Amino acid sequence: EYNAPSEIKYIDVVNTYDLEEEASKVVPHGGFNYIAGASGDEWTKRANDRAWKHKLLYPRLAQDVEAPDTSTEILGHKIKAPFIMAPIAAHGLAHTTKEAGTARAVSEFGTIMSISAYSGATFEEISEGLNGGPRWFQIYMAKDDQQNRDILDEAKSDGATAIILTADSTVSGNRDRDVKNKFVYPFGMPIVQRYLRGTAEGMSLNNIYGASKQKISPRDIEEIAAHSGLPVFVKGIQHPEDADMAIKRGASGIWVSNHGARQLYEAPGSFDTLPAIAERVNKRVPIVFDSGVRRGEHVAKALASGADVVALGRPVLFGLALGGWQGAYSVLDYFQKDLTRVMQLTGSQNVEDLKGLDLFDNPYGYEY
Amino acid sequence: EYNAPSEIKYIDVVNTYDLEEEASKVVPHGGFNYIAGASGDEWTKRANDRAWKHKLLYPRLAQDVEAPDTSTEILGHKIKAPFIMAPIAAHGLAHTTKEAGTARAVSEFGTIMSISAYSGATFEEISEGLNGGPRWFQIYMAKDDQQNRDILDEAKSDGATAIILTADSTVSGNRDRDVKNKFVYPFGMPIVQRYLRGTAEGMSLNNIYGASKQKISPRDIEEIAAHSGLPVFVKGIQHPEDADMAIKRGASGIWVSNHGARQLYEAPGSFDTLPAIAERVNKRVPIVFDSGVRRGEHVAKALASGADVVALGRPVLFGLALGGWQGAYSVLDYFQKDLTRVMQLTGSQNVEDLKGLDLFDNPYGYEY
Ligand SMILES: Cc1cc2nc3c(=O)[nH]c(=O)nc-3n(C[C@H](O)[C@H](O)[C@H](O)COP(=O)(O)O)c2cc1C
Ligand SMILES: Cc1cc2nc3c(=O)[nH]c(=O)nc-3n(C[C@H](O)[C@H](O)[C@H](O)COP(=O)(O)O)c2cc1C
Repeated sequence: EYNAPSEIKYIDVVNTYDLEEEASKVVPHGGFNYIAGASGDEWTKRANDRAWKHKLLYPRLAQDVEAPDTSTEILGHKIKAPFIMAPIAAHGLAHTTKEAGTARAVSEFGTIMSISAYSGATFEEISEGLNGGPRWFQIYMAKDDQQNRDILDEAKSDGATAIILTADSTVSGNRDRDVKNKFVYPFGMPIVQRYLRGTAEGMSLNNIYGASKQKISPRDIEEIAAHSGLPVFVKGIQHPEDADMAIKRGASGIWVSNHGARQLYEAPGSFDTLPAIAERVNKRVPIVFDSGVRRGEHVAKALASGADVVALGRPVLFGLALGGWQGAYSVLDYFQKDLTRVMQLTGSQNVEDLKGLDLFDNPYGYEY
Repeated sequence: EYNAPSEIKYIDVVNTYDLEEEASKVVPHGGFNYIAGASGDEWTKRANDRAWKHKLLYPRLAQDVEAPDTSTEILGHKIKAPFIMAPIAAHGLAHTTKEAGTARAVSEFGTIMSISAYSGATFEEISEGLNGGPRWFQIYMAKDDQQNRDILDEAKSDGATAIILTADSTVSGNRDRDVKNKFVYPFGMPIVQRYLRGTAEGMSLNNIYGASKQKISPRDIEEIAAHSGLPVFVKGIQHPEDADMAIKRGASGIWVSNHGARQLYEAPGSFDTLPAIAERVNKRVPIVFDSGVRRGEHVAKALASGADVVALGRPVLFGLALGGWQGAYSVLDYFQKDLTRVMQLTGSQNVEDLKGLDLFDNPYGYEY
């Protein structure tokens, strides 16, 4: 019923935008539009991308810099570059090796794998791809407390070193592409099957989101943190008040995100929200930033604006479609090399120097 | 020929402003004006004080807070409240127990003592007051590198766990009170018995800042940062570019200060400089803030604006000025209790919560 790409190969990445059109040629139409699409007419996905032009980098000269070092550390994980893999459902829509292929790319590159609760691969299949590499587990909460305890226990037993509480998808965004394509998952989700009584095959993402917890409160952040004894990130924050609340409720990290514009429509581009959240967090917990990172310049601008790392999403999945783990790896390698150039030209010898950059305010925005 | 007060007692501190007028009816005019005075007509000392009215606290209701905890940690020192003692020369101008008295107050209260290179007490006298309490050593950059090696070794032998490189004093401020009083130190500086070649008493104030390094460079920051084997704070920073330079040169901390307005005249109030510096530092190293902290509200505002801790100066010395005397352990206890009240009224359970406060921008400034 669904013929995902299966080829494994490295790819020469000139830029990540060209990956979308290239992946559209190999991924079945429904699955491709599920990955690529966003809410409404995609104005907020375009805002995620255009937001990068609001704050511009300065080249700096005679900075006494050579061979920049992209390495960093988050929550006692040394990682090769200040980016991690975002939790994304259903990698089998992009490639037959699915989450095992993404996990292999992430572990081979040397950063953190985020596992979606809506993975099409089992923990065992992902663990094989990770080969001991670090992993964080993203929970889409069951309504039943005991199922959450069981899901958290499974993830920590698999070796999770943080929990990502995604709270921005209590209902689906208005994803017009998936509505027009009448898109359903063509395979099961082994980690959350328990609270879908039946199977996730042939279900819409409405009824799967529907089966998850709508009435998430701060108590949920407390209780995940107490049960897991792991640091909890709260993912989907765009308003600084939610960051303050999440920290006061026991979060160990803030994950600034609008879900790649797949949720609330006619909202700001995610990067525009970051400085106000970073100023409110004021160093209390680490910040992960995502939603629209496409270039090394974007990684640099996020760090300059208060993020400790960024999370990568669609570009990595498009690489997986085009080359399996080697194609996904190629995208991670592109971001690392792209950032190294940006570090050299900005006078940045290391990731801490990036955090110290001043940005040029562009009040004209995209058209200039 | 200097009759400092010698009485030891607790004092009922209603506010720290009243401590300045209290003291001078045995408490010598010249030394009082050395402690209290500032550059020019003291407009920038007034600016340090009025800057607190630029950013106002909001009371925050039904915040689920009681028994706030003022404890915090800096460079792995757990301290009772988020304030430390600033490095101040010549405590014997305020009281016969001099730096040993201050050290005993600081150690008994449970925070960090900063030792001025221009202490009138030997390290062994201060050590007796400290009774194993944590201490940081404040240096000036010597022209003679042997003198930099010598004082860094003295620091480490004396159990310092950080070095404070004061940079903002390569020459003296235009301190009109000391000029009009023809003020001379009435005692020696035993710690820096190695620089002044001739006599310490014979050198008034302009010759002592002259015997030290005028030509401080980043390499000075780097060299202290290398010989010390201790974290180095660079003290006197008011411009964000200096904070970025200092960190790139190996500083382990930024100490935002204008030296209590005793140095450059017709400069901003210190608190007005803090947010630009905190934004540029962007979590890379801890920030100590000083110059004008008089109230618990000031400690809260500094933390809300990016400082990890504040340093206290003149109010702790107030064993000296204008009337009948007051300043010590009672002053540290005042600041702790005052901060606890502010925490309760702002909805802050702990020092991290203070770092998340939003402040009201007052564009009308002091006269409102
Ligand atoms: C196909 C797809 C599926 C996603 N599924 C999840 C999910 O299972 N869990 C989650 O927390 N976020 C999910 N997200 C959001 C991502 O974690 C991330 O926020 C987003 O991909 C970032 O935007 P970008 O990829 O355009 O840069 C998904 C995003 C995509 C594109
Ligand atoms: C009497 C006096 C002497 C000082 N001596 C020194 C010094 O030896 N070393 C130094 O780094 N700063 C010195 N300072 C500056 C203090 O460390 C601190 O920045 C200042 O007291 C803070 O301002 P405030 O006390 O008005 O709040 C001195 C300040 C005063 C009032």
